[PDB]
Amino acid sequence: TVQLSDQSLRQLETLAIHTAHLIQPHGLVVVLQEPDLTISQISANCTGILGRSPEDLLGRTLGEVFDSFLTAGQISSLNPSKLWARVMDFVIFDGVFHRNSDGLLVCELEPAYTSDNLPFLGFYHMANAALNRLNLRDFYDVIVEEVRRMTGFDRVMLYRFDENNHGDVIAEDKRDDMEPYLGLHYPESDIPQPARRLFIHNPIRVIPDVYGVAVPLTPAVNPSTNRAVDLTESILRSAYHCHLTYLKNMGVGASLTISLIKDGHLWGLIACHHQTPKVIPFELRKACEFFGRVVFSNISAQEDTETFDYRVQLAEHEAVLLDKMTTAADFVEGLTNHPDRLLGLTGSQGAAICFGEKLILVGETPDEKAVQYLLQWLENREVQDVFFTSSLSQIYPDAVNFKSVASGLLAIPIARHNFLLWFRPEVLQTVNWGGDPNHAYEATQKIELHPRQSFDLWKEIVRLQSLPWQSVEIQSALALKKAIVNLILRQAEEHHHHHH
Amino acid sequence: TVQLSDQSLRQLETLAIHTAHLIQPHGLVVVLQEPDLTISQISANCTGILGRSPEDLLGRTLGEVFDSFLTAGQISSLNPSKLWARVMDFVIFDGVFHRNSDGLLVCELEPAYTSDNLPFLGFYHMANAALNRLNLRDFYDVIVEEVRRMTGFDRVMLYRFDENNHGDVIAEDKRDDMEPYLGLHYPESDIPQPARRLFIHNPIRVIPDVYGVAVPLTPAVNPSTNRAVDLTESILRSAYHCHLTYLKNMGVGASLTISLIKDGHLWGLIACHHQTPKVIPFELRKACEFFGRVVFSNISAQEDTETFDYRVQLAEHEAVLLDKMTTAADFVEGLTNHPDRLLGLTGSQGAAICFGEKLILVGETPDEKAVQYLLQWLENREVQDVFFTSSLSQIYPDAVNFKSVASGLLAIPIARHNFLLWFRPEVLQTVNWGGDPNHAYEATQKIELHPRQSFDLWKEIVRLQSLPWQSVEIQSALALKKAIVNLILRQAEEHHHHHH
Ligand SMILES: *[C@H](C)[C@H]1/C(=C/c2[nH]c(/C=C3N=C(/C=C4\NC(=O)C(CC)=C4C)C(C)=C\3CCC(=O)O)c(CCC(=O)O)c2C)NC(=O)[C@@H]1C
Ligand SMILES: *[C@H](C)[C@H]1/C(=C/c2[nH]c(/C=C3N=C(/C=C4\NC(=O)C(CC)=C4C)C(C)=C\3CCC(=O)O)c(CCC(=O)O)c2C)NC(=O)[C@@H]1C
Repeated sequence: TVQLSDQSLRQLETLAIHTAHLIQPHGLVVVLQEPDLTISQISANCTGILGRSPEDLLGRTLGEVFDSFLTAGQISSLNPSKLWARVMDFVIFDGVFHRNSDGLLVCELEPAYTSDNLPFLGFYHMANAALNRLNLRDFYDVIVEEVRRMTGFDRVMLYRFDENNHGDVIAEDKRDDMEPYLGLHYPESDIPQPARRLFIHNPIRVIPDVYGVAVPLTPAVNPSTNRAVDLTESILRSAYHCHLTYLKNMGVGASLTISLIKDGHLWGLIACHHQTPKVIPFELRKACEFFGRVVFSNISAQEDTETFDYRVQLAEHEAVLLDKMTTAADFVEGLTNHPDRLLGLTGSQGAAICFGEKLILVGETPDEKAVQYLLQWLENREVQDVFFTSSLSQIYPDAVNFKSVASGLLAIPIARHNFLLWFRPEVLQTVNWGGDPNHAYEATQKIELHPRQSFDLWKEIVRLQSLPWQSVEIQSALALKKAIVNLILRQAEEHHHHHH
Repeated sequence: TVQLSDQSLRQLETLAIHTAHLIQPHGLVVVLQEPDLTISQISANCTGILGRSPEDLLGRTLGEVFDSFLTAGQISSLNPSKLWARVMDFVIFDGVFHRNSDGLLVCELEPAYTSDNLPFLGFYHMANAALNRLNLRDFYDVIVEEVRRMTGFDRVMLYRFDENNHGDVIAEDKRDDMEPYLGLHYPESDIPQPARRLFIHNPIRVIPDVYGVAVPLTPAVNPSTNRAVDLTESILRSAYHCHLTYLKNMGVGASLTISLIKDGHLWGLIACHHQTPKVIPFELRKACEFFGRVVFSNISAQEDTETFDYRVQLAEHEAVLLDKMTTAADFVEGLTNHPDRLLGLTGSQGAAICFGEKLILVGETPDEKAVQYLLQWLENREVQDVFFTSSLSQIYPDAVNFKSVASGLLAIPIARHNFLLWFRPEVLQTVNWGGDPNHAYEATQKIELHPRQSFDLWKEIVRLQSLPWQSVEIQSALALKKAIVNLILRQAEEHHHHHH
């Protein structure tokens, strides 16, 4: 169980979903050798929809298997383009070209339905009206609602990954008869690393039919490159079976997933579900993204500005401390006479200054002997860099007896034996999981992972834990350490004299 | 002259400013072998400031040449750190570590002045107040003013690269006695490609003394890697001499340059100049960037939203056309009865529909025979993709006689012989250059480039040229072509029947 859990986690992080050679059944995939546009490989479903199989096809080229009206960046202008064939029966595709990271042309023919197109005044009309009409919550809700408006989906949500790559549904529009996922929290193993890295490279993933059986590329390997073909940028690649199994027991027949990138990292996803299978054409997908992205630009801007705002809060405290410190006598005197500021510097409720032989406690701290034993623990463990923890109990067992006052500890050293300590109380935090995280998935045994069946609200109460240490707060704490080091250095050179 | 101009341009794009091995004189550079932190190479200026040269130093390690209070991502926590040495004389540095793209540790010791620090309430106090107190112009001016406030610089500007990588000073704060550069336009050769690619990787470049003579790394090559060391991420690397020569005749003794990135491309620069040499410490630099970046996040958001807004303008036109087209008889009938919409679709003043045997002109066009000869020119040149030009004169010489009505031409083909054309009139555009662009630089001859001496306003009048074709307008034009192709395809399958 514990061992099975362990390597099953290691199996998730390493999955090769991109080197899988199976395509969704509704559309055709071909990989083109050139200059010529010869068909080296093709999906097996061509038999059922074209009529000419990997007998008649393969190396007969795109030229005249299809009709229409090795290149380079011209692919962009070709995306999408109408390709059609007559086989007695008239099929019309919208083809989308791309080149792999390996550097070979894949063409993905989706059945085109749009001979007649669009809602009133385009896919954008209503959505733009809402965006202009203007807080972060407003942005969150506009995405999911106006995307659900454009699309016709049973459920549309905004899924935001946290610092541990878990995720939360932070916004949702849905039919009123469906049970809400708003505010549910999900394990990181649901969207494992290989799936997340895909969304840095592939901004859209659509699955019009979950129950559709994936057909294999023939041959499974590329004849030229001597490898499986990388379908990371692939529209028609079939999602890993486990994820399909995951969507089935959640009750989803179709999905559209658009990823949101901040500063080149996966911030989150616009996640769309349908109970029934559904056609989401290319132009619609591309529309939902362009909108999603514009609002996200504004989301990114806001959270950036809120981040800068908190940084200046802590910057005021620092300055007040740096001013009162230098100008007063012992720097320790300056720090202690302004508790409010010392505590605010890192968003904490208590602190301790251990310098030379004097030990000063400020605010809500553990009692002196307790902090003094902690300081010895800090010394015994040879802390040189910078130490913080949101749950001191679980690394310092004795800390359980003052978890009320110091479940959190930020500890910064100032040379040998000297420390600055900030303390934080236990704050009970309730997490609302989408299902029991103790069985986030299940492994059978030859390791075989299977997704969980229930996703019903499962309330956790997190204990023996403070608020988490934000990075701006730790940097602030080091800004003080550096200002203190500045003063020791100022003294040092005040006692230095030149030459003779 | 013309040949000299040509290869001198080719020399600029290929310069290896990053593989130069010369460092600025005020600070020390060392490259550390490890595990050990041995000094493999070091700047020659150590003699003049440490007292121990590449005799006493080299392989004596950072350990005890310096005092303080091969790693990995711990470099971040070490940046910056106080390093000091006593050599009878007490020097105090602020060291900043980084690892190359080649993967080796470079340590850059800047003389530390800040034993006593900061303005009131930190480097941010005033700047944050302005940002919250809230259009793009507002953002532009807040950057340059509040940066000039924080810094004490003689001139601070916002430099924005255009589509051709030329640039414009779009915002500026300066002493009132200095001649303004606001609104001046500069050649792309001033910030050549190698300099631009540097700012994707290195967000800050500071030169506290332009006149300071660069000292060489000894040895010039790294002994382990067998190459010159890549100083792209280097603080203390000396800017290429030509750029220093460029700053001298502009009258700049010191500069600080912070780059602004949108969606992973170089949008622009916060460019700071001082007439006199100036010390800009690390913490100040890092402050100016963090602020600059926060406001830029809001800039990026705004221009993104203005981009989306124009896209919806054109999206309305398209929809109106797609609606009136299909439902009416000949699609050409629908398009022609709504000239306003057809012209607005691509922001143009006239158009022509050439389909089958009928040729319809709309709005301000060249006369029929002229457009008909143009259509033959379009046919004779075998246009298959999509053709546009902001100056039709210079590719179609005869177009000079109707430059008043069609200096600009967007031309989209709909299968064989059929075209959609949009026309745009000559609009006189005046460019205000910072100096005569005809002598943007000068080459002597063994090619030796030298920067220009004058940067005084040089007014250009651009002729025979329309407004430039934006990408949203071209895509819009193709959205119509695709909707027309949809209708031909709809007919095609309306005449198709199944089986027997
Ligand atoms: C299989 C045993 C394990 C597993 C693997 C896995 N997951 C994915 C992909 C996704 N998971 C999500 C998750 C959600 N979307 C939601 O709307 C919600 C809550 C309502 C959740 C939790 C998403 C969005 C994706 C990808 C986007 C998409 O729809 O495709 C993959 C992807 C594989 C691929 O080939 O693309 C894999 C292999 N998931 C599990 O739960 C098991 C632990
Ligand atoms: C030399 C013959 C050619 C040349 C080379 C060159 N330029 C640069 C770097 C920069 N150029 C700019 C330009 C401006 N900054 C401004 O404020 C203004 C107007 C007021 C201009 C035009 C900038 C900002 C930089 C870099 C930033 C910095 O300050 O360092 C390089 C860089 C080399 C390096 O090693 O970093 C080189 C080689 N410039 C010319 O004009 C000649 C054509």
